[PDB]
Amino acid sequence: MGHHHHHHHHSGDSPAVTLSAGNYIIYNRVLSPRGEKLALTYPGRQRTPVTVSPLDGSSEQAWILRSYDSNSNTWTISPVGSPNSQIGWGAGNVPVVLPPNNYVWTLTLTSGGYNIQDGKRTVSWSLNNATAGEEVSIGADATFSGRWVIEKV
Ligand SMILES: CO[C@@H]1O[C@H](CO)[C@@H](O[C@@H]2O[C@H](CO)[C@@H](O)[C@H](O)[C@H]2NC(C)=O)[C@H](O[C@@H]2O[C@@H](C)[C@@H](O)[C@@H](O)[C@@H]2O)[C@H]1NC(C)=O
Repeated sequence: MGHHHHHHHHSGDSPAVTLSAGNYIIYNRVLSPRGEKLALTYPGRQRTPVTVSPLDGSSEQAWILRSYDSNSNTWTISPVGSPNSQIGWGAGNVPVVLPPNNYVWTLTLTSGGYNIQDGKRTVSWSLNNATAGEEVSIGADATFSGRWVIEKV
């Protein structure tokens, strides 16, 4: 393991970011048929499934990330417009928004993207039509409907 500056590089062969305590946006690695990003969006109330839609940077499309552990790479996630609650799991194979207790999620970086999984790695966050207005889902991973990208705001 190593690097150099006259016969090697990093800025064109490997990622250049990492997660930290702050405000972020989360969108699918496959965009949408609209020719634009497909990002997590607040469903308009509490105790409902998370939804996915186009992105403009609005208070219902932007989120926060906060650490919970380091031995398990687990964090908590909340919308910037309703941080009095956070993303949780309705036990019905879909994510929901609910007041805080101890609900957490696992994040992973790769050579050209991000991933989002449960605390036991048995499942991953995914979609079924990869289009706006769809409710987010949880199940086995998928090459073009179960991978993500994350950016700081
Ligand atoms: C007190 O510890 C926390 O307890 C809650 C339930 O009150 C756990 O959330 C539940 O986890 C079940 C699987 O372990 C799952 O079937 C159920 O849907 C889920 N309920 C809710 C409302 O999310 C917490 O479990 C962690 O967070 C969830 C979201 C998931 O990622 C799970 O894999 C994690 O272990 C649990 N929190 C902690 C920090 O242990």
